[PDB]
Amino acid sequence: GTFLFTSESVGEGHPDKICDQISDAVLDAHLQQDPDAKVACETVAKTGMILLAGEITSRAAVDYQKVVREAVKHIGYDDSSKGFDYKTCNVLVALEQQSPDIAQGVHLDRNEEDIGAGDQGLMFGYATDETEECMPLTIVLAHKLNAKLAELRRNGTLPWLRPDSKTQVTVQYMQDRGAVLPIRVHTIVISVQHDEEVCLDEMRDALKEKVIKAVVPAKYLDEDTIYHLQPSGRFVIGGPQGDAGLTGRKIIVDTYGGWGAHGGGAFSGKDYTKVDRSAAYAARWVAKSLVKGGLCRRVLVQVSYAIGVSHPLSISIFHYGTSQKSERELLEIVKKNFDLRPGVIVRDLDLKKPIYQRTAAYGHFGRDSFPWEVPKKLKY
Amino acid sequence: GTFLFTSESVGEGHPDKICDQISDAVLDAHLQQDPDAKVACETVAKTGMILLAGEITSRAAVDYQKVVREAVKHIGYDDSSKGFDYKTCNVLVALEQQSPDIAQGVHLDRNEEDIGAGDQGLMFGYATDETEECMPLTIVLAHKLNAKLAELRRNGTLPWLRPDSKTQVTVQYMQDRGAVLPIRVHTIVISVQHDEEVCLDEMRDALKEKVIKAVVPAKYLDEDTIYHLQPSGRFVIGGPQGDAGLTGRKIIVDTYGGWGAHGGGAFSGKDYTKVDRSAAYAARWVAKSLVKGGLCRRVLVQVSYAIGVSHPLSISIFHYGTSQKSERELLEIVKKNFDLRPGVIVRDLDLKKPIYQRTAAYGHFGRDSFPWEVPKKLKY
Ligand SMILES: C[S@@+](CC[C@H](N)C(=O)[O-])C[C@H]1O[C@@H](n2cnc3c(N)ncnc32)[C@H](O)[C@@H]1O
Ligand SMILES: C[S@@+](CC[C@H](N)C(=O)[O-])C[C@H]1O[C@@H](n2cnc3c(N)ncnc32)[C@H](O)[C@@H]1O
Ligand SMILES: Cc1cc(=O)n2nc(-c3ccccc3)c(-c3ccccc3)c2[nH]1
Ligand SMILES: Cc1cc(=O)n2nc(-c3ccccc3)c(-c3ccccc3)c2[nH]1
Ligand SMILES: [Cl-]
Ligand SMILES: [Cl-]
Repeated sequence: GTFLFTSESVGEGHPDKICDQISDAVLDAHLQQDPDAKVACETVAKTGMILLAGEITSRAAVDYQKVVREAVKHIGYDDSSKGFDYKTCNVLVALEQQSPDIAQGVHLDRNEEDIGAGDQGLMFGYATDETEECMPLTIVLAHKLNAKLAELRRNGTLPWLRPDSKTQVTVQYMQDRGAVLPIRVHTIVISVQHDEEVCLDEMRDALKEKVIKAVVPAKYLDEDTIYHLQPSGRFVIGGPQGDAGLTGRKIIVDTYGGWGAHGGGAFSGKDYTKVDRSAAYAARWVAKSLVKGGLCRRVLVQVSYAIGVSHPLSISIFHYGTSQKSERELLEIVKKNFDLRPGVIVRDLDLKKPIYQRTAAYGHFGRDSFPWEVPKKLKY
Repeated sequence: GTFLFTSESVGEGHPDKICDQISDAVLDAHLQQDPDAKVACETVAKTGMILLAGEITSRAAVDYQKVVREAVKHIGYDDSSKGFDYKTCNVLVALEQQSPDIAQGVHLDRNEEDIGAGDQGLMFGYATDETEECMPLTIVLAHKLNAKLAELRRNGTLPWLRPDSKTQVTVQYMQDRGAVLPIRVHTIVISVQHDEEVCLDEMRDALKEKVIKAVVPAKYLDEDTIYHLQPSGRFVIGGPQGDAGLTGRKIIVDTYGGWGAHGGGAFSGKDYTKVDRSAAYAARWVAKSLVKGGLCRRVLVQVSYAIGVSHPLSISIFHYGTSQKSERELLEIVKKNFDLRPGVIVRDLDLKKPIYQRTAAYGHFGRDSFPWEVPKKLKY
């Protein structure tokens, strides 16, 4: 009755994640001056280059050079020896206004609560009682391994570390009436960019003793656990120099690590009218509210929209057999307790607030008591 | 016992899809000259611009200007009046060699069958008996609606159409012992870029009569079906001018439309050593082989890899309760019948062949009898 499941995460200096963080730094900079900014900011990263491309209509006056370079500085790319330097990279901007055709169909001359969805699309929310924060253990552990690397880099105890990292965790689970119960960690992968002087053995020993053991409870690690630590053997070239980055290329890291489902939309760089983000956050909030409210142990919520239409076109609930109530009954509870129009989600989840850069590494869910992580008390 | 499920698709001129097609045109151009080319080609599109960014190590001599412009011509963006013109757009190139650190850890001095995975990651394959091609009806219909638009554009019967389109289909399903049975179409969305002269009523009438009715069987359409046709009211600005495009931003359209699961990796622009593509294709092949072999009605397969390691780190099977055999037994059948090392997948699925641009619109799965769509006869 057991099975394996694998999830991955990446660090703050992973090139795709750099782009997500820059896109959300730009969004936050606009929102600080104009809470109603319309933002659709993609970031592209390659050796020596950050390019911003997309559509922004905003009353803000934003210094893109400063916003980009400060985000890169925070990540830790501050010297040519590391492969990338915020002080001296190229920042290119190809930003236009939002299409007037979109604007007129979505939000122009519309009451805020009745704004249309900014696009069509589908979105999912997921929650699992296997951890207190209602997230899959595989992805929680993967994120925490990347966060530990950044901590040990920033505090100087492993000064050979660089910002670009990836981790991957495979857990053996037991089925339990539709819920899932973690048993043990089967395999861990860690790859992290490093300086030219440190040797493989020093790195592998540190990754096991100072990273894995500082993150993963010993009860999950045993004589059979497989470790792939610096499996490529050499990772000196990294960041955008090693691999181009783009916004919205870590959408599974951003969400549930392969569990649940995904509708395809990226989060970073987008204001609340883009339901790819706001409705996914709302669907997480619904799912977590159902689990924390004791109605389910595990649940998947789908919603979908049409551009220009406020109310979702469809709402669906799948409880994996982990509720006494039928999925039909849960759907009625959701419809009674939640209003998933984007112009209402924005009020419930406070989505004009410039907190987005904080969401753009280590997953958008399961951390920090963001509004979508605070369950709603359900009436039924 | 019924539920709704929604999937979307996009057309050939959708800006993200333009990028996927260009990335795969570049891959094919390299493979035509060098079957062992190492390609990681991202494309970015905005008003007037195609940018190629990434890493290519290849013996080919490729004229990027010609390859990009011919791909855009094929899509149909051939005039400033349409918002984009292959003849006169900017093509910018920021392509470097593959990182030598990656190369040495993945493929340098390695027997081809024993090449390492080109990255870590997780990948899923899915199949459902609800259609002959073993794909979800929601996404099949969504793709076919986009293909119908392109057909009517290219044959001149709706000459106001432009290449950028999106569609979305919501189907009401019945559960059936873990399998799913489509009942009816609940809602259809179509948005398509159009010329300045055609009016909304002419467009909505054509979309219903000449597009939907030519694609969706009447048995699925009834008095309750909801139609959102040109719901934004105006879509003259389109293509990259309306919305930036990037490679790998339609990964759910490329796969299963929200059904099954996704590991996060993009397909387009990548040679066979990038398991994001090859192992997802192999996992589809496994899933479809299990369904066509009569072992399951519906199945999800996960695999995962570490950079530099040939064999998958994990393999998992979930049959939704649609097999008499346990998931454990199915996993043993898979392990006996398939070798999911990338250096073996390449031989089984013929992944050096330059057929990739054909995969880059209308989904990678369920069409055209590609090798991953031809089931393997299973021995057990
Ligand atoms: C392996 S690269 C993707 C393939 C790459 N584009 C190529 O040209 O082969 C994906 C990610 O792996 C990590 N990476 C880069 N160089 C690496 C190395 N030498 N060893 C291990 N991981 C590496 C970085 O996080 C990078 O963003
Ligand atoms: C709605 S746009 C995403 C939001 C956009 N970036 C913005 O600035 O608001 C996403 C896709 O919708 C389609 N689209 C563009 N303009 C549209 C319009 N006026 N009406 C409907 N769909 C449109 C195109 O396929 C485009 O790639
Ligand atoms: C026995 C059993 C009970 C169960 O409820 N589930 N759910 C999922 C699942 C579904 C979608 C996304 C991620 C996980 C799976 C599964 C396990 C291994 C590989 C693939 C899927 C599963 N396997
Ligand atoms: C009753 C029933 C039986 C069943 O086997 N499934 N599977 C899925 C599913 C799981 C992952 C991805 C896509 C679909 C769902 C479902 C339905 C509506 C919304 C969300 C999920 C479902 N609902
Ligand atoms: Cl990556
Ligand atoms: Cl889109």
